[PDB]
Amino acid sequence: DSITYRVRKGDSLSSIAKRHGVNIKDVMRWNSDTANLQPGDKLTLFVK
Repeated sequence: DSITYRVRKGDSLSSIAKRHGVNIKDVMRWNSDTANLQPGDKLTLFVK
């Protein structure tokens, strides 16, 4: 399945991964433009 998390202010990419025990690096592995990490944007957490 694909995880979708909305990055809110105070939310960090790596910190968000911790919420699902995932590897945000893998997130940066499938995504090449993480510039969409804005306060209110969703993010792919294919990370396991």
